Amino acid sequence: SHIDCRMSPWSEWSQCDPCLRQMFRSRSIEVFGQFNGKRCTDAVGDRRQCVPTEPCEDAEDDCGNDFQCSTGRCIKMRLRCNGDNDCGDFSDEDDCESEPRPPCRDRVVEESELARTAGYGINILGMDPLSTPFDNEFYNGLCNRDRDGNTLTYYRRPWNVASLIYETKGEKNFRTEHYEEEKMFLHVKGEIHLGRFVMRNRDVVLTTTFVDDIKALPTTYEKGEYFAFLETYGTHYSSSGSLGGLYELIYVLDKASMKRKGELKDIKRCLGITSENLIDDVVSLIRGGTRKYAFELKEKLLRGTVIDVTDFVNWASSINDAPVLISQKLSPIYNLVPVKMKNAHLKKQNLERAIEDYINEFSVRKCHTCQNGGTVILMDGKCLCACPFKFEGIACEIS
Amino acid sequence: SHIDCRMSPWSEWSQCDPCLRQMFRSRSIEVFGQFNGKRCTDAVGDRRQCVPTEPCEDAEDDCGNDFQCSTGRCIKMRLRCNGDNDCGDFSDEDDCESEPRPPCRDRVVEESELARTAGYGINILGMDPLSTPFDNEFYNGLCNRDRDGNTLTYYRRPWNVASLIYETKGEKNFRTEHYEEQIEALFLSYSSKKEKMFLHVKGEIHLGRFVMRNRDVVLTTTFVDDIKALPTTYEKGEYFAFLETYGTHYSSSGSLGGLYELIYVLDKASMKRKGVELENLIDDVVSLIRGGTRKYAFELKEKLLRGTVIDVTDFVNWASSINDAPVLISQKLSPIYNLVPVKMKNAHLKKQNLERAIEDYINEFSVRKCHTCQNGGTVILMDGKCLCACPFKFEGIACEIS
Amino acid sequence: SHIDCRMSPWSEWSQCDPCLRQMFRSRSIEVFGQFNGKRCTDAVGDRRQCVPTEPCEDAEDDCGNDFQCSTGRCIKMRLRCNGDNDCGDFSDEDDCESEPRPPCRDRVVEESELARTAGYGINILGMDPLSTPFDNEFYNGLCNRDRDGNTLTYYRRPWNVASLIYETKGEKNFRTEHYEEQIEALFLSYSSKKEKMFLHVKGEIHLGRFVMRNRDVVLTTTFVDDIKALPTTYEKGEYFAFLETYGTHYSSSGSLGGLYELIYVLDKASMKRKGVELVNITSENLIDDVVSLIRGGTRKYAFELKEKLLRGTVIDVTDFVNWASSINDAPVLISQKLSPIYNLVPVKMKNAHLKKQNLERAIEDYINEFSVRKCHTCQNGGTVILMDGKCLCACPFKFEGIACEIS
Ligand SMILES: *[C@@H]1O[C@H](CO)[C@@H](O[C@@H]2O[C@H](CO)[C@@H](O)[C@H](O)[C@@H]2NC(C)=O)[C@H](O)[C@H]1NC(C)=O
Ligand SMILES: *[C@@H]1O[C@H](CO)[C@@H](O[C@@H]2O[C@H](CO)[C@@H](O)[C@H](O)[C@H]2NC(C)=O)[C@H](O)[C@H]1NC(C)=O
Repeated sequence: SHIDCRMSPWSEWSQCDPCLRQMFRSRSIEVFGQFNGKRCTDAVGDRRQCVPTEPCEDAEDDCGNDFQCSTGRCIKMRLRCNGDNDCGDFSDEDDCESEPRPPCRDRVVEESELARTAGYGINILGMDPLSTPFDNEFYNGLCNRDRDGNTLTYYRRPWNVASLIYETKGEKNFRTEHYEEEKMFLHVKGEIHLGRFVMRNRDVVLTTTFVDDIKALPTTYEKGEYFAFLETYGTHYSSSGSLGGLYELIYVLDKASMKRKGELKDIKRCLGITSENLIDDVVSLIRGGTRKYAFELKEKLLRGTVIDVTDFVNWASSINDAPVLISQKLSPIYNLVPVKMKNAHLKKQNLERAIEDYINEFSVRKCHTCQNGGTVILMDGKCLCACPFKFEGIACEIS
Repeated sequence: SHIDCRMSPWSEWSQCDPCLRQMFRSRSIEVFGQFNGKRCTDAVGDRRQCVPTEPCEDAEDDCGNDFQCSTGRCIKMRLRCNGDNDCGDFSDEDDCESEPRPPCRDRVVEESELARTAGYGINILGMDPLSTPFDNEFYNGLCNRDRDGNTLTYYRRPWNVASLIYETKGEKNFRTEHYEEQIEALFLSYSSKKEKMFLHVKGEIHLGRFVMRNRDVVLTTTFVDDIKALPTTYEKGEYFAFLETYGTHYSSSGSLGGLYELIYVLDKASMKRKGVELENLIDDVVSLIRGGTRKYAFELKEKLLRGTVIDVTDFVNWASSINDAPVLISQKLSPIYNLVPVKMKNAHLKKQNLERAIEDYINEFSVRKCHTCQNGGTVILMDGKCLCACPFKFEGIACEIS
Repeated sequence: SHIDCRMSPWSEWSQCDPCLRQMFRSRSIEVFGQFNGKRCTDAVGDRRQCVPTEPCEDAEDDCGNDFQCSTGRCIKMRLRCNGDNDCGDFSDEDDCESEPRPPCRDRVVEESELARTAGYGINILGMDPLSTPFDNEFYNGLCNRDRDGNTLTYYRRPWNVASLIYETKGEKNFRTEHYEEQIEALFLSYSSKKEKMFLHVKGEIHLGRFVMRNRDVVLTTTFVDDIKALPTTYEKGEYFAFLETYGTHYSSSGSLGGLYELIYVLDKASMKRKGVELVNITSENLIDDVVSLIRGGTRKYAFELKEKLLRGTVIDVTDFVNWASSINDAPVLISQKLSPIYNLVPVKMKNAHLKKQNLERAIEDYINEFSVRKCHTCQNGGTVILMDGKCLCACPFKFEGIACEIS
């Protein structure tokens, strides 16, 4: 049967760490859950506030030659009269003596909907409550810019974006492969690429929240607190990626079932069925584009219309409204630790430890194998099995 | 099992290099892991803040006979009050009290987006195009111009662009091959039926061709500042970070345009044999379109995935929109290190190190150090892991089965 | 195996060029990287800053009684005060404040774009046209008006272009060939059906020829400056970069025009084959291959015609005329007479002859150094092609692969 959560008490309770004023704790989680059994919900480490064991050492260094930005994110003093909110709170612009001289002194340029989102954090297991640690609204007082050819609108390239390239690149693929001696496969893939981005490797400007949480992390391997940070910002960020939207469909039969369910010439005529049912529940995936267009696309195609070229074009236009990531290269978020931060490298190593422990703990091997065979899966808080090869039950108990 | 990725140890720390106030370590990627081995997402470089051993030998230097802007670029005095932005800045222009004589002296002339974006940086891995290292708003106080041609409008050619012709070409190739064979006959007897058709359609539009000046080039202030920040001692991770920020090459010339292609292939067979001694089907269709605006490109993508003969109006609409959204349909690569300016501190040493960094980057991300495909499929170095693909029935994460 | 490309060792460093503050190295391309080896993208030459070992022998010269502009060009005094910009940045005209006299007395004259672009630079490697090295905005104080001919608009012929004649020509050339056979017959026996068709169509339009002036020719300031900024010693990479930015030749004459072309070929064969050794075979193969090309003219008409051309559709002459008329707006250099770019290196310049010779030699080495000759042979005698930094061959038959290694 399903297995309920199994847990341990906190195995440790720390000293009242000097700058933190907390007695942190560590516990363990023994079994999240299995076969849809009751997930665990407790934190893998508690903590307690406490009067600190010693005076805090932060003694924070002022910006000095840099502008004394209200949030402490020191900036080139020239950026006080930026007119550009290089400080976190316009205190640059407010401390300018009403001497506006914005970047793109004469030119007209906008801010990209996408570049604000560029440099997505990613939990390799999930997704992050704050999409980016990058503050993609810094410009260092430049106005590098790219043109959307679809509108001739210029957008500023925010300083963390080392490259931005809008590019129409449509791809579509349709494949069928079928043997009997017996199998059938049908595949459809549709990629609407929209643009490349690349993130700067150096001098990145982060959100004040992120550097505050880096100050909140101790130089100790505060494993549970490091995990709490990591779930705030993911295991990696994306340093390059392709944005836009995609859809994907497959239809798969036995070769004998293909000939009965079939005429392949009618299937092609639907590409370029009304008497059949089993053609209806094809696999379908849509990502990006405004949900209305994806819904009506599904409602037509699952009812087995021919391919509505106009609905596909309308969804592609909707991708301009609701773009999504198509592919990325990831880099671990510890690379974002500012090199001048106190104990920066130590915190970076403790982050690498946290990452490795994250992988080690949430590997599916924490749960049992299925009661007969097939695939074991981990859902968040509980494992399960799936066995589509004519097996059944929450553990594939039946075949 | 598959083999997960693996990495070397870290190097020792470098010395604490002056001015940059850091020490560094290096860590080669031993294996990416074929067979869907666990990815190596992790950084090859490490760096730590350090108090330097000795005073900073300043990277900054004087510009005597040249106006030193607020950006670090020093320009000939003739370019002050030139009316053009010659520094990525207006420190050359905001000072100006009088006689802002523009070098295009009372003639109408536009910017060209072809010129502004010309010279794209390129990562040789995947040929991914990148922002141009050149500053294409600098005109050296000249007024070289040519016509956009299809419209009778002149645009000003930026100093970094030595040529930019606007030749209209249209090309289109259409090829079809079809084969059917039947053979009938140890004593051996045959019944076999084979059917193959190959249909290949590709068409090209050329918008123009640029060529880059390569001596006296003027580069973005960010790019030269990043070269200043680059360490002299070949800290490989920092050089790889630079190469990924800017790519390893720039297009020193290329054609802008737009492209589309369509392939249809079918093989169908019924093979049998008997003898005396003492069905499979594959179809695939792929349509690719590059450049032009979304609407027309994707409408053609639909109308080309259909076998319907396209309306020439749609083709011409896409062709026109290619002027709005061209693609670098071809380029000639030049190594990015040639853009490293002479007359800069350790510039030649940095060039040496950049060449070594490009070598190591190509090697360190070589698929060559991934295990073979089982059935000889094309081995793919994806992000941090290796795999292979096979066209034949042999299939799976290494084509292990069939 | 693939064969990774290979390069020479660096040459020795040159001496420091006393005026150029620089020293240089050369590096031959030993092997291009056949069979999709490593690409040899690395630079053929390298240069290093040097504090010079001796004083510069200055590159400036005294033009004497000639006006010496803000740019290095020197011009005869009468060209001052022309109203025409006879030098860089009107410096010949900013030298003038009173009694301006345009040689186009009492009239306005159009600037011809075809004259402005005439004298295209050319690189022999793909015959790509580069920009004209000529300064076609120099009239030398003349007002030679010519008609556009396709239009009555009169334009002032610039001094460099000795002739621009709208010697209009139009051509259409058409050929079709059709061949068909049916043949019916240890030993081998076969019966066959065979059909061959070829169709070839090209049309040319000529808008006119330019002839560049043999003598007294005035060049752009950047061109002459780039000849000044040249090592005087032979320095493979520095002259190669010059030829790469200007081309090894210029059109001393050329015809502007437009061109379209359509090729259609069909080959169809049917074979039946039976063999006996001291088998029965049936085969059908069809090959159908169509290519359509248009060059010049405005995109709208060029592409509309080219699509209507590619289809079996009969072209309405009105659209063909609209394209041929738009060729007046966007011509293409359909032909040229090539002169070596070093013939533009002006006599009466410091080391002029030596730089001529050095460019001659650099062009020699450039032809040689990027010669496909040193690629490996094709395995099936297909055409070896030098790509950017890698070399291969292609073959049209069933023998196929990156070197046609299989069939
Ligand atoms: C040699 O092979 C021929 C095919 O490869 C074969 O022709 C076939 O004959 C069938 C009747 O026996 C007929 O139904 C089928 O259409 C077919 N025809 C063609 C054009 O392929 C010949 O009969 C065979 N020769 C002998 C002597 O058996
Ligand atoms: C030359 O071009 C004209 C214009 O396209 C063609 O004129 C057509 O002539 C046919 C009869 O030959 C008529 O049926 C059409 O109505 C005409 N069209 C127009 C617009 O007038 C003419 O046919 C062409 N001739 C040749 C030999 O190609």
